[PDB]
Amino acid sequence: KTDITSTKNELVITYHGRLRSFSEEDTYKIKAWLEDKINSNLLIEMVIPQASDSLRLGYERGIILMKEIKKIYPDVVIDMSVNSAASSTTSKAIITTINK
Amino acid sequence: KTDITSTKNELVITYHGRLRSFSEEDTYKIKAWLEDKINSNLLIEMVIPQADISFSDSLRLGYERGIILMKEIKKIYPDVVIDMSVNSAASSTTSKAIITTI
Repeated sequence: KTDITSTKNELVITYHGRLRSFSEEDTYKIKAWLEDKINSNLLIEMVIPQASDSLRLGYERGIILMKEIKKIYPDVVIDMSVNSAASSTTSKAIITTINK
Repeated sequence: KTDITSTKNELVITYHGRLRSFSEEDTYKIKAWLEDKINSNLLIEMVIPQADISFSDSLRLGYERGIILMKEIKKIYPDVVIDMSVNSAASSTTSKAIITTI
C-alpha cells in the first residue's frame, strides 16, 4: 500500500495504513536510490495531514526512516522536519539531496 | 534548569535533563506571556538535537514535551488553536520549544 517513488535527487514515500516497518521491497528501493548518494546530505520532510495520533505517527515514521538510511550510510548528514500540510489527507516523507 | 526567555512576539523554552514539565515558576511565566495573546493562534516548533545513538529516545522525548506544553497552554487558553511543528537538524544545539503567534 505504502508507495515509494523517486528521481535522481528526490525520493517520496507516501504512507498508507498503520505504523509499519518497511517491506522487503521498500528496503530495496530506498537502498537502490541511496547507492549513488555517498556525497549527498539529505533534507527530509515528514508531512502529515491537518488536524496527536497523526503527529506521533510522523515521529515514528521519521525514526524508522532515519534508521533505514543509517543502515547504508551511518555518517549521513540528515536534517529532518515534521509539519502539517495545508490540505492533503496524505502522510508522506520527502527526501531531497543536497550535494556536498 | 529548563529556562524560559521571551519577548512580546516569541517565547523560547530551553529544556534541561529529561523532565517533561515545568516548575511552578515557569508555569507562571508562560501564563504571563499568554495574557495579551487571547486574540492569537499559536505556532510551536519542537527543536530536537540529533543524538548519535539514541535519537529515537530524544525524538520521543520531544513528542512528549509537546504534549505537556500544549496541555499547559490550553489550561490558560482553552480554545486556542496551535500549529505544531518539529525540527531535528544537524545544526540543532539545544532542546527547545519555540512559541510564536499566528
